[PDB]
Order: sequence, then structure tokens, then C-alpha cells
Amino acid sequence: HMPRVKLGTQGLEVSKLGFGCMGLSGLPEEQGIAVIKEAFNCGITFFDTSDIYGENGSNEELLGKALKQLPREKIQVGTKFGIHEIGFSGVKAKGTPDYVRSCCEASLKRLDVDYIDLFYIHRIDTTVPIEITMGELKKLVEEGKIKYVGLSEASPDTIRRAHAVHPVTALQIEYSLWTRDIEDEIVPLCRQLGIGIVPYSPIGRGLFAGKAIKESKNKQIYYRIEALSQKHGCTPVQLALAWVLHQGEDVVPIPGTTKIKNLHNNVGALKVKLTKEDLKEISDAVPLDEVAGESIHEVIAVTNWKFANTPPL
Amino acid sequence: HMPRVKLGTQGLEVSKLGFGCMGLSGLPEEQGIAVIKEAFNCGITFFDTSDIYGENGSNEELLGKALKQLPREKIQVGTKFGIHEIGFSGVKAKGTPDYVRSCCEASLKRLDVDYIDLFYIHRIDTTVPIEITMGELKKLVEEGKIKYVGLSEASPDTIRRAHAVHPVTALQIEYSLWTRDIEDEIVPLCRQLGIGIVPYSPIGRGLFAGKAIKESKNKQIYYRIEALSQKHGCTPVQLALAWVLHQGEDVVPIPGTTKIKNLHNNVGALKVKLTKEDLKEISDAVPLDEVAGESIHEVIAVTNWKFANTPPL
Repeated sequence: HMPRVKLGTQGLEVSKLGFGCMGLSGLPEEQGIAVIKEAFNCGITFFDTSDIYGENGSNEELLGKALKQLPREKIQVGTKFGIHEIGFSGVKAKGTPDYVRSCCEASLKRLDVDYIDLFYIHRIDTTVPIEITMGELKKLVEEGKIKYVGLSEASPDTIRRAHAVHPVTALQIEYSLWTRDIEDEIVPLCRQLGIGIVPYSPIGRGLFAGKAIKESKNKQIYYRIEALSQKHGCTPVQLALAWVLHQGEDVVPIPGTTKIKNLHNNVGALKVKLTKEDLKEISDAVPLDEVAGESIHEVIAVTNWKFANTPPL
Repeated sequence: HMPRVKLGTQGLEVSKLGFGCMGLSGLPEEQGIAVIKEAFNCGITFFDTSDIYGENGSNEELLGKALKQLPREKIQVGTKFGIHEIGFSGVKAKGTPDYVRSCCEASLKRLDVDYIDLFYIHRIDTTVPIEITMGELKKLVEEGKIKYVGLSEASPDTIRRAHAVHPVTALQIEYSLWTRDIEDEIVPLCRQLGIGIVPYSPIGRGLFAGKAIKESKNKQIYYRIEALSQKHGCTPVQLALAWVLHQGEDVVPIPGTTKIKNLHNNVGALKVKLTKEDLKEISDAVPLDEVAGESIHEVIAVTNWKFANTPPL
């Protein structure tokens, strides 16, 4: 069945595979719940959300509803605070202790739980020493409002400095076969401080020049991958997940999907086993980005006016 | 000097070329003001902003500051309301009459003016009949809080229905050599209702899968353009602006820039004159999008953690 793993060094245990709730809000609630139940039935007990997902924390409210039908003592709930304002081409982070407290208490009521297992800083407030934000979190921990602290998208300096104030259980950050810039410094640092690593692959939607956008020789590279996945008795999607899973016993990816079938396919990835040599083969099939961090993406934009209609009288 | 044009049919007159303030917030204020003064000195009297630009309406506050150094009776101020919440891959519009009123009054105080010449619905609230939103605007007009009403990114149905409640002075929408989907229905409709057209070309920044993004045979198409611009004694940037300017006496583009030199270059575009035949040549040099509205863009994303640092103690 689902293997379980110690995430970080403070006591948190999670299923080897977690589940990202973000996409469940974008649609219909009752089907959202079912995706969650189903995930738990496959052994996933670690569920990831944030105050920022959905509309006025509808993603947390959706999870909190799934939990009513579930044994919450067996589930590890991850949620986040700190994104204060999303604007057209940028994100405003907020890490004052007041905000930390109010966000926490607000997530507790949307989720309808008495505590949160793992509560992250979702984006680092660059105007506020991390020590101060970590101080309030430390407090939340002692009050039992949260059990463990996580960082998301933090620099090594923030990480070290946060950790000195109260131990960080996990760092959630983008890491996949296609994006490996954390290997240089971030990973060894997490391994040195005993901090679990929670990779994700953000979902390719966004806003460009005010327009809704989604993501869309080269094929020679897709054939490398498909051929290796075929060789490993799995799909390309599973092979990418498997590569992540194999990057360490402290690595817990949290893929999300709106579909039961994609869920099952993710769980399937656990059955794939790869030798040190099968992994380098897979690493080598995919070129690293020219500049660390920079990545080039082709996206399709759609105009805003087509369906800017309103309900008749 | 700057030619002036009747925008819409209710009395609004603007400079043939307007100025978009958005980019002035992204940086330094006093230089922002100078860009504005400079624009007015080149004859631009029509300035475009929105409550949503900058941080807590800092773009409106910046303009309102420029106006203190200017003869405001000679300036036409365009601002907007209606974008309530920007989220990760979508935008929430709000057009209840309360919100219309409060946004208005709030923009009046940020701008520090007693009235706004042209106040737009920035995004159409798809849950609220447009008649209702237009009703409050009608009211604002009669109270003298605003003089003229504009729509942005509206469907033909919204446009017709809005116009029946109170005349629409202008429609601001994306229109350029590269994006011409309004020509089929939108434009002829504006011409039939006597509604001015305010084209823009949004600035290529945004957010994709949570990451900051900016925009980056084919060269054979750039050579067509450069060669035509050279032929017309102008830059490719000016040639694109000139093409827009020539699409009708009711067309008033509002390009923005943070630089005086790009400003001067935009003003320069007015000196370019094109025959019906020079324009079709220019239209023909640029292929239309395969699917109306859809456009494909290549963008560079950067990771969030690199500089997620915090001020030391």
C-alpha cells in the first residue's frame, strides 16, 4: 500500500505521495470532495491547499468539507498564508506577525479544524526579517494552532535564518525533470538542516498582458522520454513523477488533478522502481535550462471581450 | 501641433494621441511626473489610468500629482473601475451600483480632482445586467462626478445594451496590426452607435504558473515591416502606431512608456501619412491569427526563490 515517510525532523509523517488541492477550485464541489475521498482511499493522507486558492478561500472550505467525511486525525493538512495581493504581473507578500496570526485563524475556520499540521509561508515578504515572521509561527506552534512550519519559494538565506528561529519541517518549491535549479544549493542545504522537500509543478495557467493564458528538432526529445517510459512499463507522466520520487526519501511531491483517473495514474507511479543508472538515463534525456531558473514557455492567450456578456433582464 | 479629435458623440475632445499611465508604476515618482509633464508639453492632453494600476491606486495618485503641476481644465482624465480581484489565472469583475459609486469616489480622491472626464467599466461583470451598472454611471454623470462613460473589453451585446441606457463615449480594447479581431463586428458597431475607439496594446508582462513572466521563417516578416517603415521614414514602432492612427478619425490610441525618448518617438508617428494603398501594404505584411482572438506567445519565466530574501536584523 502507500508507503509513509518522515517529512522533516520534527515528527511530521506523510504519505510518500501528497495531493495538491489547488485545481479543485478553478469545478463542482461535490466532485471535488469525491476526488479527495478517492485520494485518501488510495492511501494519500497529505493534502495541500492555501488561503489564496479559489475565491475567498473556497479551496480551504472545499477541503474542510472533504475532511468532515474523513478521519481527520489520520490526515495531514498543509495550508499557507502570505500572499496578500495578486496584481497584474506581480505578487505582494505579507509577513507581519498580525497577518500571520489572522491568516492562521482564518484558515482554521474555513477548514473547520482545531489545528493545521503544516502551515507554510507561501511567499517571502521581502520587507520583513524572516526571523520576525518565524517568531509568530513559533507561537502558533506552542499554542497548538499549528504543528509544523513550512517555507515556500525561499532563498537559502531565508531558509537558514528561518530555521534558526524554529525548525522548518518542509520547503515546497518547483522541482521536476524540467526544472532542477534547486539541486545546486537548495537541496544540499535542506539535507544539511533536516528539512523535507515538497516538490510541485505549477499548473500552466496565468495572465499575460491582461489576457487569460494557458500553456500549449524537439519531438526527438519527447520520443526519448516516451521510449524510456515504455521501457519502464509506465506513462511519460508517471515516469516524470517517478524520477522526482526517486530523488530522495525526504522528497514528497504533491501532484494535483481534477480527475480520478489521473489520480490513479499518479498513484501508479509509486510502483515504478529505478536504478541509479535508469535515473541518470532519464535525467540525460532532458536538457537543463541554459540560464538557471529562466525557462521559455509558449502560451496561448485569448481576448477578453468575446464572452464579456451579462445576464439579460 | 497635436491634432485634436471628438471622441464619441457626447462632447468629449481629446488629443489624437493619448498617453497610458500604467507603466509609470511597475518606477520613481518624480520621474513619473516628468514623463507626464513632458507628454502634455508635446500636446497630449488625454491621460489614461485605472484604480487597479500600481499598488492601492498609486497610479491614480501619481497622475493626480502630475495634474497639480498642470492646467487640469485642459486635460482629459480617463480612469476605470470594476476589476475587484486579480487571482492567479483569472480576474474577478464587480459592477454592482454600490461598487461603481465607491470606486468613483475613491478615484476622485486619489486623483484629487472634482470630476473625471471619462470613467470606464474596466472589465464586464458577467453576473450583473449591464443596464444596472450603466444606471449608476448615468447618475454619476448627472451629478457631475464624471462627464463621459467608457467600456473596456465588452461584447457587442454589452455594448448595445449599455449604450441604450446612457451613451457610451468610448470603447477601449486591444487593437493593433497584430490583433484585429474587433474589425469584424466591434468596429462597425462602434461606428453605428457613434462610439469612439481607444486602442491599446497591453504591455507584455504577467504571471504564469505562479512565476513572473515577460515576453521575448519569421525574420522574413520583420524585414517586410522594417523595410516598409524605412520606406515611410519612420521606425517599426512608429509604423505600427501610424497604421492604428490611420484606421479612423474616431480612433485614439493611448500608448504608454516610462521613457521620454519613446514618448517623443510615439508623438513622431503622427507625422507619418499613409495612402489607402500604403496601408493595405502594411496590413498585408502581417498575417492574421489563425483563430480569431487566439494568439500564441513565447514568454520567459523566472523562479520565485532566487531573490526571496529578507532584510537582516
